[PDB]
This record gives sequence, structure tokens and C-alpha cells, in this order.
Amino acid sequence: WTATSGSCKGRCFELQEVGPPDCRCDNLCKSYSSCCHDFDELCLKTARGWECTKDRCGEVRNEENACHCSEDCLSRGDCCTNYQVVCKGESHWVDDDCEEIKVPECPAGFVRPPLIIFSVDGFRASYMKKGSKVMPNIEKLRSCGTHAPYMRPVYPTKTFPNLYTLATGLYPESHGIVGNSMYDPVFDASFHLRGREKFNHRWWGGQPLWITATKQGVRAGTFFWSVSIPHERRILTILQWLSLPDNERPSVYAFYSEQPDFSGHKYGPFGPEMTNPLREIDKTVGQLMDGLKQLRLHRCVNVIFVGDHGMEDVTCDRTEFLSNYLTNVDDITLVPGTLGRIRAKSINNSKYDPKTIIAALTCKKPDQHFKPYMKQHLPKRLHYANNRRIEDIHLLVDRRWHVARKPLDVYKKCFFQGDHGFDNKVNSMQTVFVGYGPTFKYRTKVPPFENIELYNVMCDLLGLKPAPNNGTHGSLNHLLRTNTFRPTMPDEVSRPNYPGIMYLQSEFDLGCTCDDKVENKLEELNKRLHTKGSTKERHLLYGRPAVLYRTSYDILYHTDFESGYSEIFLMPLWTSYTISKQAEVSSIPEHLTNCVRPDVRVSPGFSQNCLAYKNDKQMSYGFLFPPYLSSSPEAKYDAFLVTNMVPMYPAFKRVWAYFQRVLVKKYASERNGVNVISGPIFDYNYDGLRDTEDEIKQYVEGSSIPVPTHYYSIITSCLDFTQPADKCDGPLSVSSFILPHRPDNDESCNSSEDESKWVEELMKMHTARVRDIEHLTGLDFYRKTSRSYSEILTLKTYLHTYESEI
Ligand SMILES: *[C@@H]1O[C@H](CO)[C@@H](O[C@@H]2O[C@H](CO)[C@@H](O[C@@H]3O[C@H](CO[C@H]4O[C@H](CO)[C@@H](O)[C@H](O[C@H]5O[C@H](CO)[C@@H](O)[C@H](O)[C@@H]5O[C@H]5O[C@H](CO)[C@@H](O)[C@H](O)[C@@H]5O)[C@@H]4O)[C@@H](O)[C@H](O[C@H]4O[C@H](CO)[C@@H](O)[C@H](O)[C@@H]4O[C@H]4O[C@H](CO)[C@@H](O)[C@H](O)[C@@H]4O)[C@@H]3O)[C@H](O)[C@H]2NC(C)=O)[C@H](O)[C@H]1NC(C)=O
Ligand SMILES: CN1C(=O)N(c2c(Cl)cccc2Cl)Cc2cnc(NC[C@H](O)c3ccccc3)nc21
Ligand SMILES: [Ca+2]
Ligand SMILES: [Cl-]
Ligand SMILES: [K+]
Ligand code: NA
Ligand SMILES: [Zn+2]
Repeated sequence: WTATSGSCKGRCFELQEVGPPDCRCDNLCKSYSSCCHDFDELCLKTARGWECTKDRCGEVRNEENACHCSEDCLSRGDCCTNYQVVCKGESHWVDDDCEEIKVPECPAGFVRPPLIIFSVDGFRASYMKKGSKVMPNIEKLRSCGTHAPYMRPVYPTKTFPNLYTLATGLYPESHGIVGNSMYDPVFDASFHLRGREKFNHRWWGGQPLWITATKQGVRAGTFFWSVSIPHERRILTILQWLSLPDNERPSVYAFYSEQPDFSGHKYGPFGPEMTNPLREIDKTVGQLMDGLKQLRLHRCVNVIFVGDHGMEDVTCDRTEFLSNYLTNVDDITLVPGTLGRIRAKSINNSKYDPKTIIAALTCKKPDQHFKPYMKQHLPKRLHYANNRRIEDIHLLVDRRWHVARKPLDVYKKCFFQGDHGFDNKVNSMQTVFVGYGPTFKYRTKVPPFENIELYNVMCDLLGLKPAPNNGTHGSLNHLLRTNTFRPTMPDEVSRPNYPGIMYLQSEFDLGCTCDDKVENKLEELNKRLHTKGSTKERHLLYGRPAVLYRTSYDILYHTDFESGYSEIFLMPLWTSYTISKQAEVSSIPEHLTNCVRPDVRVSPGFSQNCLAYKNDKQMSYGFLFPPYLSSSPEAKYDAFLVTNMVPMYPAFKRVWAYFQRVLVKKYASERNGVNVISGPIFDYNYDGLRDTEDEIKQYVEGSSIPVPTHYYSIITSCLDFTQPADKCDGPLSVSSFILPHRPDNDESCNSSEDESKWVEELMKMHTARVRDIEHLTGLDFYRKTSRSYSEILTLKTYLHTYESEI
């Protein structure tokens, strides 16, 4: 109950909310049906509209007016935004030349430049160029401030997950808002866009920016705006808050616009009807900047213009129906649309089996427009698994398509022409970022970056210490004039051992064989030097990775490659090698086809054994440094060492072999040499973090050899490709992947064909940031370069998306 009997007099858009039965006057009261009786009359005034006119200039204050054109309005902080323009001969902000803002130019009493977040729903990245003619205020922000060509949203590219990621720096799996619709089995409760349950605090994890600010003594305007409050009123309210006295005035504010998303759904991303919503957003930005200029705040405030996600063309006729695949369709619940999530309709149904559902949905139709996954098999870059609110069965839907349970759901519930929600690497899902103000750089373009990074920057902008989050703090330092965050590299936790020759061949009873007993101080001094690390400068270009946890491991040197060998996991944590543009691919010679050699630096007790692979009918093995790329026939023997061997399903070997035999050379040829670091990943609990030994669910039969869930590679070269990878003077270029180590190739519908027709497509889908690999391995890469650490952090957050140009 709300006794709506109090008054909103002098309380309009109060910043501190009152607890019922006292009625509310805050910008959310409408949503709780809890506004005081006079809320509309006092707080949502509209009389005379939103602009001053020549005849209103110098008028006597009439409190009924929506905004004011009287002489007292400026000090009252409630002029119409165009007051000075109409009445005092000022120019609109958009008509002023831009001028570098080198320092905050704030009124006396401001302790820090305020931050205003101007968030626009569904604002696709390509609108900045394609709509430039009709958005002059936004274009001035973009060209004069710091801008990216686009900003990557999180998956799913829905509104609530992305806005909350913007506010927290967290992946949806960590903040808990994993969709616009959700069921939490622990609460036994549902979350929807419409309704009340979404207001319950138990849905919202992490620590959003307004809470971070409050806790550290920085006041925040309220971020949420009732849909019925018009945009002009939201702007005027922010401007009024900015005129509060020093002790009450917030330092952080957000505006939100439901456009252009609202019209995009109806008309498609580029419908002719889309021009007007873009013009209207621009006019709103103009109102804010004119209003800031009137208050002498236009060179004081940092403004961020940011979207949540883009918008794609999607129509009813592009719907796949699960009823065309499943006989048991009524035994499931589907969260439908641009992603699919499946669970059992009833938990008392013992016959329900996710394995058979997956199988009935796998590669059934020639041009099938969705692909089923167990959530832990989704591309790791999506970070979409470690939350009980994410169903075990997921469908990744092709851009432009929907999935639904049955046709009745689509025709009994074509209206829409646009939607969003798809894979966050999809170009149409990309959104915008512009930062403008004293703390941002002047006339600067920065590379595309992920929205998880912004929370750290907004904290930097407000002098706040960010709560723990998924951004990489410092990776966006290049956006900022000042207030940069200068992190130190993490300390190595475990130092390596450097074993020499300590074991005789006959101490090994591994069931391994090799035809190598075919034997000179010219080349024996030479090979000892290589085993001591004489070529390590060539193969370890950026220093050895640091191990950031407690473990026991050995560095192993070889002519063609260097590795950090784990005595706990019985395999390398990493293997590093450089392949020059000129390098030649050779074959595994016939006499070495099944060769595995004991490594006399590493005890039998810390080695794999060939017998376990022989006995394990499902499990085979591969090599981290590929024999195909050996520098010479003699160096090739090194690649067959038991310490270079890793467990691989035969199905996965098809992928790995094509990567090593064909793709590495191709990249070296295209990029003028590459350095590669490859290794295993163990993530059995799908939390995106390195497993401890006690978390491993699968071993090679009869052995303590743990089976990786994934294999990574990090492929680094010179950004200036006219310089060879091993002789690079400036910035680096990287692409990486985290390939799922799967016993079948069911994920690839064309895998019966030659690897040249399906492997690269699989690898593109499993593209990764180095930072993702760091989380998954507890390793820290690029420790020894000539580059600034912030630049290296930016490199580590880079994702090679393989999408064409926006
Ligand atoms: C991205 O960034 C984020 C933020 O840094 C990273 O997430 C963190 O990962 C940490 C390491 O796993 C994790 O640390 C754990 O914290 C537990 C206490 O957590 C509570 O308190 C914090 C602080 O206020 C709070 O943030 C948490 O909020 C979570 O939980 C609620 C759900 O009830 C949600 O509202 C919220 O959204 C968030 O959920 C997310 O995280 C949890 C895990 O905490 C997931 O399960 C959810 O699915 C969701 O993703 C909590 O309120 C603490 O209990 C843990 O300690 C256990 O394990 C350690 C192992 O080292 C051990 O030392 C302890 O003794 C303890 O073990 C005991 O409990 C075990 C489990 O019950 C049991 O098995 C044992 O036998 C023992 O009895 C642990 O320290 C941290 O909470 C999250 N933080 C957040 C915000 O998510 C994330 O890793 C980053 N991602 C990537 C890819 O890098
Ligand atoms: C997303 N969103 C909605 O979907 N709304 C809605 C609509 Cl339009 C129709 C039906 C039901 C609902 Cl709930 C109303 C709404 C109101 N205010 C906001 N503010 C977002 C805030 O500024 C912010 C938060 C995090 C980071 C940057 C900015 N977001 C809303
Ligand atoms: Ca893990
Ligand atoms: Cl959803
Ligand atoms: K085998
Ligand atoms: Na297949
Ligand atoms: Zn939408």
C-alpha cells in the first residue's frame, strides 16, 4: 500500500527516495504507482512547451510553465535550454567552433568535473557515419571528442544485460542479468521486462557505478527514468540538479533514450522512418549542450554518448521452429528469439534428456539458421555459462533470424522488422562510444573496445576505486588526457626450474618407442647450446610468460621452441616458437610416424606414457610444437619428446593438424613471420578461470594425465608488417583462439569435407583475447617488450573478429 496523500511540493525528482506509506516524488515513482497525488501537476509541467520565444524574453516568472525565460531563470537553474540563444544573443553550442578543452573550466565550488552518461538504446555503430547529416550535435561531439569506430556489446546483445554491464564492468554471467527474460531455479522466480519482480534487488549482482560512487562519498543522480517522463524533462531535471548547492549536487548523472531501438524494432535498422528518431536524439543532445553552455558547464562536464547494442533486419518469415525438429516439443520451455535457451518444462520429467535434444537439433537442415550448444561448449569469448540462470542448452541464432518453439508462438502473440540479441561479434550488433570533455582527449580516434572496459574509466573520471570487475584497468588509458590508471604488472608467483640432463633412457618404462638410434664436437657443442637456451631470443620474443599461481614447473629449451613444462599436469602450460616468412613446412618422416622420445631432463614420474594412449580407445595425442615446422631434420627429433605431447581426441587432431601444417605457415607468410604460444586449458566448471588439479573431470584412461577442455594459441607479429616478427621496432599485432577440445566435430556441419572447407570457420568462431587466455591459464604474457604497459593491456584485450569493415 501507498498512502499517496503527501505532496511533491518542492520535492520534484528528489534524489533520496522515501519509504512507503509516504508517497514518492523521485524519477521512478510512476513505475511503483507510488507518486504523490500532485506529482503530474508539479513535476511534469508542460505549459508553453520547451523553448523560449522572443515574446517570452524577460517575462514575469509563471511557475506553471514547463521551463522559463524570465531574467531570474539562470540563477534558479530552470531556463529553457535555448534561453540565452533567443533572449541574450548567444549562439547554439553546435554552431561554435570547437576548441580544445585542456583543463576543466568549472564554476567555483565544483570539486571534480561532473560525468553525464547519455545512453541510447539500439544505436548501431554505423549510424554515426550513415546518419551524420541529420545529427549535427552528435557529430560535433564525435569529431571534437574521443571516439571509437564502434564499441563491442556483451552477449546477449539485449538491453538489460548491456546497460548493467556498462554500469558494473561485469559479464552478464557475473552480474546475473543474463537476458531480458530469466528464470532463477534457486529463487524459483521469473524476471521479465514488464512487471515488478525485476525491481527485486536479488537479481542485480556486482556493484553498479551509482553504488560505487555513493559508497566513496560521491553523489549520484538517479539513472532510471519512467517512460512517461519526456526527454526534454529528463534534460531539464539534470540541468536543475547541476544547479544545486555544492553539498547536494551530484557528480554523476545518466540520461536514457528508448530511441532509436523503439523505432528500429518496427522499421528495421535503416527503415526510412529511422531518420526522424535520429534527428530527435540529436535535438535532445543539442538541448543538453545548450543547457550546459548557459550554466557555464560546457567545458567542465565530461559527457559520454554510449549505446547498449545495435539492431539487425529480422522478420517473422525468418523463423526456425523447434516443432520442425523435436517430436517432444511440449516437454520443453524455450526462451525464444535472437537466442535460444532450453530447459525441461517440468523437473518431475525423468525422461527429459538434454543429449537427445541436442542431437535432434544438430545439422538437420542444409541451411539451418541456429546451432545448438551445451552452454560450456559456447565460444569462450562469450563468457556465457557460469550462472544458474543460463540454461544448459543454448541456441546461437544466425544474424537476421529468430528461433521459436511452434508457429503459433509467432502468429498468435508481420509486426517487427528489426531485432538484436545475436553474437556480440556481429557487425550489426556493434554500438557507439564518444567521450567529450576536459578528461577525454581532443579530436582523437581510438580502436574499437568492449563495453566491459567502461566502468573502470567512469571510475577514473570520478576519482573512484572501481569494484572488482572484468575490465582490464589501464587498457583504455589512451582515451584519457589525465586521470590515467597506472597499474603494475602482476608478480610472478612460481619461479621455474631449469633442469639439465638427469635421467638415463633405461629409467623410462613408458611403452614409448622411436627409431632414433642413428648417430663430432662441431654439432654436439651446438646441440648442447640449444638445450641451454642459445636460440631462446628467437622463440621467446616477449619474455617468458609469468606463472601467477603456486605450482611446480620446468623451462625446457630447444632449437625450434621453448616450453614451460608442468610437473603437476604432466604437459606444457605454454610452448613458444617463431616461424619466419621464409620458414619451410616439412613432413613427419616415415620412420618417425609413431615416435615418442623420453626427455632425459624430466623424470619418468613426471612424464606422460604411451601405454595410456594405447589403452585409451577414445584418446589420441598431438604435439604443441608441430614437427612439421622443425628447422632441420636433426631438430625434428626434439618435437617428438614426451614433454611436447598432449592428449587429443582424433576428431580434434583433424583441427589441430590443419592449424599446425597449413595455417601457421599461411599466417607467417601473410604477417611477415609469426610468434606462436600454444598450450592446454582446463575449465571443467566453465567459470572462465584456470582449474586447480582437483577440478579435473577427465583423465587419459588409467593415468594421471588430465585432459584439456580447450587448446589455445596466441599469434603475434609486427603491426608494421614490413618488419619481420622477430625484428619489430614498434606496436604489435595479435590474433588468438581458444579451441574446444571435443571428441566429435558435430559443431561443424561440413566436417565430413576437407579441413580446408571447415577448420578456419571453426577457428574464427573461437577467436579470443589474450586476456581470456590469461584468466583460463593463470599466465601473464608480454612481460618483456619495449612497449608501454597500457599499450600492452590494450593489445591483451584485442579481439580479432573476422567481420568485414563496418
Ligand atoms: C569477472 O569479474 C568478477 C568480479 O571480480 C569475477 O567474479 C568473482 O569471482 C571470484 C572467484 O571465483 C568470486 O569469489 C568467490 O566469492 C564468494 C563470496 O561471494 C559473495 O560475495 C561477493 C562480494 O560481495 C559477491 O560479489 C558475490 O556475488 C555473487 O553471487 C551472487 C549469487 O548469490 C550474485 O548476486 C552475484 O551476481 C554474484 O554471482 C556470480 O558469482 C558467483 C560466485 O561467487 C557465481 O556462483 C554466480 O554464478 C555468478 O557468476 C557473493 O555474494 C566466496 O564464497 C568464494 O569462496 C569459495 O571458494 C574459494 C576458492 O578459492 C575458497 O577459498 C572459499 O573457502 C570458498 O569455498 C567454500 O565455498 C565453496 C562454494 O560454496 C565450497 O565448494 C567450498 O567447499 C568452501 O566451503 C569465492 O571467493 C567472486 O564472488 C566473483 N564476484 C562476482 C561479482 O561475480 C569473475 O571471476 C571474473 N570473470 C572472469 C572470466 O575473469
Ligand atoms: C533499459 N530501460 C528500459 O528498458 N525501460 C523500459 C521501457 Cl523503455 C519499457 C518497458 C519497461 C522498461 Cl523497464 C525504462 C528505462 C528507464 N531508465 C533507464 N535508464 C538506464 C540508465 O540510464 C542506465 C543504466 C545503466 C547504464 C547506463 C544508463 N533504462 C530503462
Ligand atoms: Ca575453471
Ligand atoms: Cl533474453
Ligand atoms: K588411443
Ligand atoms: Na560435423
Ligand atoms: Zn530492442
